[PDB]
Amino acid sequence: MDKFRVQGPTRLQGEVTISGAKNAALPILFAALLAEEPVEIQNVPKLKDIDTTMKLLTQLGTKVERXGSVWIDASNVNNFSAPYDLVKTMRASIWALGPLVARFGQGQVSLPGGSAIGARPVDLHIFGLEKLGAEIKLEEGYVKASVNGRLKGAHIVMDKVSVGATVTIMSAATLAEGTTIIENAAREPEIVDTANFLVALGAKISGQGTDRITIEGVERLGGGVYRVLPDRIETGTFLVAAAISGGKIVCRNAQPDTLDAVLAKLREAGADIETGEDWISLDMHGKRPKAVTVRTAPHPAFPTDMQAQFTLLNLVAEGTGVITETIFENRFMHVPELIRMGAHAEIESNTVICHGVEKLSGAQVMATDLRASASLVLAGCIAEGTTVVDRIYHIDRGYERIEDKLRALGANIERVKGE
Amino acid sequence: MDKFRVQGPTRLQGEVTISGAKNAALPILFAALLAEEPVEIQNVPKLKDIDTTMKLLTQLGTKVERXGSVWIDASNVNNFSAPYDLVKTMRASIWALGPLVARFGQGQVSLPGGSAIGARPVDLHIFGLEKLGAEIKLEEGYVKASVNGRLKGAHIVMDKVSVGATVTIMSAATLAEGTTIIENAAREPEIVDTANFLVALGAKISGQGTDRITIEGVERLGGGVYRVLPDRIETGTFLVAAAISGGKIVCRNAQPDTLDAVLAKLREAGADIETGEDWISLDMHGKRPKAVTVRTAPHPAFPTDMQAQFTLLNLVAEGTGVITETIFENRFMHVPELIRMGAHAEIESNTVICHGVEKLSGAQVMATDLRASASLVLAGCIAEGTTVVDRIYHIDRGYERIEDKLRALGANIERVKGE
Amino acid sequence: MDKFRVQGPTRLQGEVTISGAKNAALPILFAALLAEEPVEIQNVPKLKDIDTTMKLLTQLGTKVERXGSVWIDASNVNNFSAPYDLVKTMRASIWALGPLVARFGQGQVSLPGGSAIGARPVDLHIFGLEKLGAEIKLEEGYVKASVNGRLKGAHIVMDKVSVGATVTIMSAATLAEGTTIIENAAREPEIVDTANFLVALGAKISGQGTDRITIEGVERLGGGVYRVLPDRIETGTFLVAAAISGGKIVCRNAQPDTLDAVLAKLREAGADIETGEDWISLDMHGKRPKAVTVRTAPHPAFPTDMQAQFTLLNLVAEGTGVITETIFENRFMHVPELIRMGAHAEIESNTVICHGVEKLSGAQVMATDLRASASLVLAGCIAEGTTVVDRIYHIDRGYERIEDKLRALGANIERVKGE
Amino acid sequence: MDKFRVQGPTRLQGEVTISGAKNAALPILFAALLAEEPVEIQNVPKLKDIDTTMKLLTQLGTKVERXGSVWIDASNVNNFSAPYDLVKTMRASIWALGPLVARFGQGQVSLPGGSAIGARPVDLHIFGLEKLGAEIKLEEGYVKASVNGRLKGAHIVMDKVSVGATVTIMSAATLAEGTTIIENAAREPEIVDTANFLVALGAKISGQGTDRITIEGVERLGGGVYRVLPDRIETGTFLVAAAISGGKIVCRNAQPDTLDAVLAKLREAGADIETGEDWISLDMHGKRPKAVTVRTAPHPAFPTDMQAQFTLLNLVAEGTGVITETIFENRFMHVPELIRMGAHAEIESNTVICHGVEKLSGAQVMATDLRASASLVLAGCIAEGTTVVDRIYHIDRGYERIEDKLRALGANIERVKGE
Ligand SMILES: C=C(O[C@H]1[C@H](O)[C@@H](CO)O[C@H](OP(=O)(O)OP(=O)(O)OC[C@H]2O[C@@H](n3ccc(=O)[nH]c3=O)[C@H](O)[C@@H]2O)[C@@H]1NC(C)=O)C(=O)O
Ligand SMILES: C=C(O[C@H]1[C@H](O)[C@@H](CO)O[C@H](OP(=O)(O)OP(=O)(O)OC[C@H]2O[C@@H](n3ccc(=O)[nH]c3=O)[C@H](O)[C@@H]2O)[C@@H]1NC(C)=O)C(=O)O
Ligand SMILES: C=C(O[C@H]1[C@H](O)[C@@H](CO)O[C@H](OP(=O)(O)OP(=O)(O)OC[C@H]2O[C@@H](n3ccc(=O)[nH]c3=O)[C@H](O)[C@@H]2O)[C@@H]1NC(C)=O)C(=O)O
Ligand SMILES: C=C(O[C@H]1[C@H](O)[C@@H](CO)O[C@H](OP(=O)(O)OP(=O)(O)OC[C@H]2O[C@@H](n3ccc(=O)[nH]c3=O)[C@H](O)[C@@H]2O)[C@@H]1NC(C)=O)C(=O)O
Repeated sequence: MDKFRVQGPTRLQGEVTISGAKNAALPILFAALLAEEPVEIQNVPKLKDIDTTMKLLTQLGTKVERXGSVWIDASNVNNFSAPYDLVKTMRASIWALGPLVARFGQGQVSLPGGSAIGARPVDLHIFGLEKLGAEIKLEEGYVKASVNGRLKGAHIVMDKVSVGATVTIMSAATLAEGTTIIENAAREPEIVDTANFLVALGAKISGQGTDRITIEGVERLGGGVYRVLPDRIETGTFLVAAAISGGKIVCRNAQPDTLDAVLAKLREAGADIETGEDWISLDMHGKRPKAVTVRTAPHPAFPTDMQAQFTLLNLVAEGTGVITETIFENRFMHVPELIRMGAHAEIESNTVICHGVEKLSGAQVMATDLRASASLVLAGCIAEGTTVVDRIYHIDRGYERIEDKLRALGANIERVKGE
Repeated sequence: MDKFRVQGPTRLQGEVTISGAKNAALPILFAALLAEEPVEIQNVPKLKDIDTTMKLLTQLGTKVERXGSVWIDASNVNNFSAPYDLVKTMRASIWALGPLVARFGQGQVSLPGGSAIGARPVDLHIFGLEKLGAEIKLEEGYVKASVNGRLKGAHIVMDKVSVGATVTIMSAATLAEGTTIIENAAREPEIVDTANFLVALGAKISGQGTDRITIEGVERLGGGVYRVLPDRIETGTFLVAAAISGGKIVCRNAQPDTLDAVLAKLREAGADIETGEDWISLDMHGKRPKAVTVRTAPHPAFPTDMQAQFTLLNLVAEGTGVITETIFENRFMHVPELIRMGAHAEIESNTVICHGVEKLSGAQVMATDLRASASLVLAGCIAEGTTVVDRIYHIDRGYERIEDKLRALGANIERVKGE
Repeated sequence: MDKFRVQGPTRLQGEVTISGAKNAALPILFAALLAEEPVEIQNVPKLKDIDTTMKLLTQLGTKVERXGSVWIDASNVNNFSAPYDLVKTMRASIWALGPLVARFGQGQVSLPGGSAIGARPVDLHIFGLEKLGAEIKLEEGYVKASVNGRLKGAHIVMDKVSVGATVTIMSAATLAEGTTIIENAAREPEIVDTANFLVALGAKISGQGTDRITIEGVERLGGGVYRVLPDRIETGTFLVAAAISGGKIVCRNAQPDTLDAVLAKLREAGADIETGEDWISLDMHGKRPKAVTVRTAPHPAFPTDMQAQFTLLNLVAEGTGVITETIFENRFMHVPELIRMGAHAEIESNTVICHGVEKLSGAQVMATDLRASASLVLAGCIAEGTTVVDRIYHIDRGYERIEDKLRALGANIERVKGE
Repeated sequence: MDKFRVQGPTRLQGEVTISGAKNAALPILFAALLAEEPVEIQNVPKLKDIDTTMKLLTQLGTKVERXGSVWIDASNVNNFSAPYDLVKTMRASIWALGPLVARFGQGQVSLPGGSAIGARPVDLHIFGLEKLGAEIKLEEGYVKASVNGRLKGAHIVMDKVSVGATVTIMSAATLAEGTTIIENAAREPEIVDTANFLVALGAKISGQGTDRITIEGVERLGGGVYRVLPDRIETGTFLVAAAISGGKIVCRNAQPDTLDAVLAKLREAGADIETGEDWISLDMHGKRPKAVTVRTAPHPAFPTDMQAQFTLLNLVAEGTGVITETIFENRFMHVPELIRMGAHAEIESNTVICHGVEKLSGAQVMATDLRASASLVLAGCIAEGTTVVDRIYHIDRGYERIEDKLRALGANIERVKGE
């Protein structure tokens, strides 16, 4: 069991080049199951979930290889199932269902169980596919979708704003018979990116980025080349790294308009921010951050994927900060760990009341989930002494060589084994 | 203290002509304060809040008169305060602050207190105005806004989706210097309608209806004519009226695209729905409704203003219905009253678990707020016997002579005094 | 519509003699319906609810008269129903059901509708009576109970801790055949007082004050004399009055052991407290209170009836105070009103985050419920200038001559009309 | 990674002998650190946490050994710290802090991090120890307690009911100077058992079992023998086993009065229950269970440790069952897993709405915590086909060879490896 040994404090400054978005690459890779012709996806980060995805696709009969790009040839998909073994390691596997039933009339994916940050049901994915004409049956833990011929467009109103269900329904609808409308669709940048990818293959989609998406089905989708957009969560993570360590940083290969909420909050924390077409610079001028109030919600509001990072920022900020999480019911696992490092906080239902302290103390902590692990590593960077973050494999799920990029910013970090 | 005597059951059927939206006419009436020339607002419903608004505007030195339209001449606005006496009867008065400070550099409005359905703070309106350059102070219960010269455009990210704050900021921004961007803005049809009204006066606005509104300030706004859009909640209320009484109805002067969530839910309840350019028909074919699941949220999701009405529908429906209110913290006051009529429900935090019964029993109940009073009246129409709904003055706030429109559908309803 | 016009600031100091507990007097007065012989209840406060109760009792055929005591003669009961008109003014009327069905085999009470501070169902009262053998029906909004002969003892486990339901079940059980056991009973001081009252009439009760109450039914209860214990909420209210005005007070005719949580919280706020056998003294030594954290819960935890008062204390205290209400879902109505007076707070689900300020500003505010009204009045006492608390009739429901007692502490208060 | 392969459906019937309470043995074993003379604890179950506890004690310089009993000689404790590597595997280790600082004036325990079912802070333990005079510092993740001389009795009011904090405070108070009073103490049967154990060593404690515990400190505690009470949760687990499989079972070595809430709920589910002095019999007479409503809360209310089990019972019961969890914020992890087996449920905040189905389908599921793992195993016993419960090491924490006991009841179970 790998761990990260961090010695602080250290001001983090310099530059970092943002990788392609984990959450755009994933839905795109699955959307590729719709392509009857070779597809090249560019700027795909090297993450654990990308590997698991390539594995799942290959197991479906797809020809896959990668480097900076991932080349896909799904012309001969001949297997339509995602076994429990793979699904249990990556719930995103659920995104295989829509494309498979939409193009081949069938698909079986193991129903994901519970997740670290919440129950995370997939009822909206199922609801959507059923509205498109698919028949869904659950047997032996497998959601089994089927349709005789082509799915049929339908006007669907979402009971909840869901990034995942939006991707599933929008993706399957591209090969449906007629027009599909997704009312109360997720507006996240990754939805836009996945939509534009599908359109690149020959799909007809409009409204991506708004509350209502309109898809006009076609008989088939071809191939092509598409470059994934910048990872806004990675970008925010590094901006937070500078913001909490009195440093300065410039993020290259970034897309500023995907982060208005985060940037505005960073400015309120006292950060001096400047943005360009493809870059963002943040300078704390050696100042300690000011406490801010945050409420997560669907894009363009403050993103839940930056919540643990801002929880850390408030814990070392001057003043009382309040963090309200409205997306996932169990996403405060980093709090108890930060408390071990000397932080002061109280959890009241889905809100964390933070009382910032001058400095944290190095201690042994445990990563419980992707964003939580990144926060613990950042905490280790600014804490006094040695911090050992156990189970950092979590971090390898959504950050490409975070270790090197942090070191390049002045961090004293070492990856160690010792199970 | 007026009351409503309703005798049932009665299958409600026929037609109704939807009035102009209460929640579009109000923000527009206040936005009119920005007009330097005569303005005519058409299709304005005759509601208690419209009367209070006319008095408030008059008290600001505005010349006001009405019938179907409301004619406004705010060329000579010479007073800039909204007193506690008026604000305490209508919190919407808060909408006078932005236009006043934007056009005259000053404005004072009594800070609204607690509301029946929630604390409903206005911190976001104040925040927005401050971001536009206004200096805000609270003294003696009055929020006093001021700015030296014109307000200045700014990029504002909303910590919460707010219909009211969106109106305040968007309205004030039309006269600000430069460009204003509202990130995570409310998307309600009434926001769209208010934006279009401001545009008709000469304002420059785009993005209304999406989560990002862009306003380019101008030196001043003129006058003109604008017709308020159909009231979607009144429409939904009457559609429910037929849906729960096994009836049929046709709503005239309606705008179907403002009710996708509501219509979708009525179909799930078993309703046969048809829509035209400006009309909506619903036929229950004598059926008892089927229990549905609802979760209120910002437009285009299911609206909180239809929540009590659907709570009623589920309480007389087949099966177990679940209603989750995420907008207001005290909007279940109709439940205890419906329970007095034989309904079976349990409140669990912000969710109501409903167990539909065949028929309700007439009983004496108390209206506590606008939408709940409408639900109790509808309940009276379908319950067995006589139902007396006390304090129906609440209903005259958002419905234009509802007993008449209901009587034309076959309701045995009478307005009595007896304090 | 009476109001309290209060001039501040004024330090509150001196002495106050605590009246009998409103919440002990009420359940005992209803318990008296079980008495076949004359009963005298001493130390009964003069409150609106006592008058409504004496009114309801008289209406049942009981002979009632009062002064310091209330003399009851229920040897004859010629009517067994509590009308809607009365119940609507006092939900506590529900307590007439149990004694009536237990002694006469019949009784009916109008099902209470919604309450200002919550839905407050009475399902547990009904459940308990049904477990004791009563048949319950709901017709025309009335709860109708009946039993052929005597009720029979049962082992009942309460799904939730309820003061009211514990009173109903314990009271009815006294005339039941056999032994009754109430598991997970409320342990409030008033339950202990009502049990001791019943025992004085000849009932056999043990465990009152613990989570399991054992009642041994007897054929009939006689008469007697019983003194109601001191009102702990009135006591806490006056202690807070001193704590938030830098004052020093001595509460006479008090019972310290019923207020451990409150006293401990006041000490944490910086109050110097001393207690005797029947008195409590509190001295703030001119200090501003220190913010505290509070979580309401069943006795002996911090009581929800002191929640609004402590919210006020935190809003004028030094630091960040947190109030969490777990009993009633709508008991923060005082917050929006205090905010009108310059307080700073945010409500997050069932928790209020307070940011204490130096001085409040006098303003026009509205009382919404009993404890809230008392808090607004205290706020007026320490605020700068003139505060007008509308609808103070709410305060006359549970405070005997609060105006006089406050004036005797130095308050500049005046009860004015002017509707 | 061990797993359980279960084959269903198999009716569970027969007998089981209840082991000593896991949650009584643990606090007692730590309380033993106060004993200056040899102690023998009887009826201690063989569980993972007991082993970890013996390791921790041993490492403090304690002489420990076991079989049915555990013999402790803590006369020579020479080390006062519980390392991170031990506490990370068992947060109950926190219970070493109080005894150590109370008897030796010092002690340091690694502050526990996050837990599977919630953040579970220990702020109340620290608060209590500080009130007893201990100085608490946090450094490098270790909570360091110290006091010069002996702790001093104090009147402590818990602003939340905590089993753990109650144990910590009550344990340390036994050696304190003077009288300590714990207001709003936990009333769990294990608190009673731990208090009687301390009393057996020479401590002076009264009130155990009520919301107020009084402890009179003494100079030192001797040795002795004490038998741990029956495990009510294990008992409840096996009673549910029979109740959901239409079986009949008898639990030996049980203590009925510790399960009033659970038995009452089982009867409501249709179970025929009889109890003796030390046994409990439950017969379902081949009937399918009836859906019940549950709300966890401090003893004697329904226990949170039986919540997952009852979630299961409702998922295979007739009707709609509602489970509300008020103790831990993340204890619904079993729901997603049961859903994979064909169950129908929706999670609404802290409530689960269940829609019972006839039969579950065997599938691969994952144990997430102790009670959840037991629930999944039981589900496997009644499900149709093969069920594989991964990570059953969780079950070995609180159940002594559950495999054998279930098999003795007719279950087709087998522990397999295969990582
Ligand atoms: C957790 C991460 O990323 C997450 C990110 O937090 C969320 C929210 O923006 O959207 C993606 O998941 P997701 O698709 O499961 O998110 P959502 O579907 O939007 O879930 C939002 C809310 O809806 C609920 N939900 C979702 C689907 C459904 O059928 N039913 C349902 O009730 C969720 O359980 C939650 O209560 C990202 N993952 C990918 C692979 O695209 C991370 O990388 O750190
Ligand atoms: C209640 C009615 O209508 C309401 C309707 O329910 C709501 C929601 O769609 O939007 C209008 O009020 P509103 O402007 O106060 O609504 P919002 O601002 O959107 O409030 C939404 C949520 O944000 C909160 N909120 C709002 C403003 C602010 O500064 N801060 C804040 O925290 C609210 O208290 C609530 O928790 C309608 N009223 C008018 C006059 O336009 C009705 O007619 O029955
Ligand atoms: C509100 C006041 O006093 C109240 C005090 O707050 C509460 C709590 O201690 O106990 C008395 O009411 P109560 O009898 O209605 O209180 P409870 O029954 O204990 O209610 C507690 C919780 O249980 C719920 N509840 C109660 C009864 C029932 O059948 N079902 C149920 O769900 C409540 O709605 C609430 O969510 C006092 N009133 C009298 C007349 O004795 C006041 O005087 O200011
Ligand atoms: C989880 C198990 O058992 C648990 C059982 O659920 C709970 C509740 O009855 O009481 C014991 O834990 P515990 O001591 O941590 O329980 P509690 O202290 O009572 O916690 C109750 C509530 O108070 C909170 N809490 C507790 C202590 C504190 O200092 N602060 C605090 O906020 C908790 O996080 C929770 O929100 C049992 N464990 C042992 C080893 O005795 C199990 O065996 O499955």
